[PDB]
Amino acid sequence: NKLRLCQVASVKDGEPVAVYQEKMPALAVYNVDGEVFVTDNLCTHGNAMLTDGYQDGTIIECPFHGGSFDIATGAAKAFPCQIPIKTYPVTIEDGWVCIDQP
Ligand code: FES
Repeated sequence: NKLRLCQVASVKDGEPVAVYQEKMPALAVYNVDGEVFVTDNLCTHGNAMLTDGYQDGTIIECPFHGGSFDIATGAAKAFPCQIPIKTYPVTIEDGWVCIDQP
């Protein structure tokens, strides 16, 4: 069923949270205008973590190359990002950010 990632309270808009859950690839947790989204953290273009880049609303920019993704959709937006980031459907369970065990 569900995997707890981090407390909802820990995720501020503009400051994504790296979560390393033992079943999963590195994960990134975001708050966009008060709502939570979860993506893979490893950039699809290289060896950088998206939680070390720059959130601008629904856009997360990679710390390298100027690449970017849409947090909410997974879309690769700014070049050189081309392969969409994996996203996960999010549930809040008792104050925790959760995703399904996949
Ligand atoms: S490693 Fe993220 S855009 Fe190149």
